[PDB]
Amino acid sequence: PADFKLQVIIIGSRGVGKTSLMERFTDSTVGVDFKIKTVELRGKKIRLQIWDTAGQERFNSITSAYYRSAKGIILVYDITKKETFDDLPKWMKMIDKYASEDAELLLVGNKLDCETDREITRQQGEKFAQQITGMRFCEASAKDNFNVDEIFLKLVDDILKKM
Ligand SMILES: Nc1nc2c(ncn2[C@@H]2O[C@H](COP(=O)(O)OP(=O)(O)O)[C@@H](O)[C@H]2O)c(=O)[nH]1
Ligand SMILES: [Ca+2]
Ligand SMILES: [Mg+2]
Repeated sequence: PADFKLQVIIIGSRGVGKTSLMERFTDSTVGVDFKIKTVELRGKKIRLQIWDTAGQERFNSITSAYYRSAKGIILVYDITKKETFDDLPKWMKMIDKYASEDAELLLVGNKLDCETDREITRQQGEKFAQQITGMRFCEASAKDNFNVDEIFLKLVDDILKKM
């Protein structure tokens, strides 16, 4: 049996790869889906519930409920679509309103495989995360399976440390 059950949520604007990231890592209720994954991490069995939320603003009200329960939040943008990076303050406002104060946060620049179409630099993503105390950052590619395990596993590691 599992040592821990944890909920994490994936948020961000539409088309950034939130569903692709969740499905690459793993395999009705309005505005949300979820996958369950049992991970082994530092000898601990963790039953992970990953909520995948709607991206459009009209769904903020529904999805807000799932923020409070989240022990970790993955906020995703698309490195090739600058407006998904420009939306991040809106997502940070959603976090301030609804997340737990103790929620762990991770910023992800997804679509690293599309490096030639890059609109946002790595420094931009790093500097954004750095402004938010405790927020981790990395770039990933759901398509190329780069940093996919790592965004979930690192976030889980951060969560477990702080309990
Ligand atoms: N090239 C590339 N395309 C991606 C990546 N991740 C997602 N996509 C594509 O982006 C589009 C939207 O992704 P989706 O998972 O539905 O985004 P969501 O709205 O955030 O759930 C789809 O065409 C995906 O195949 C990636 O890492 N690289
Ligand atoms: Ca990996
Ligand atoms: Mg989706």
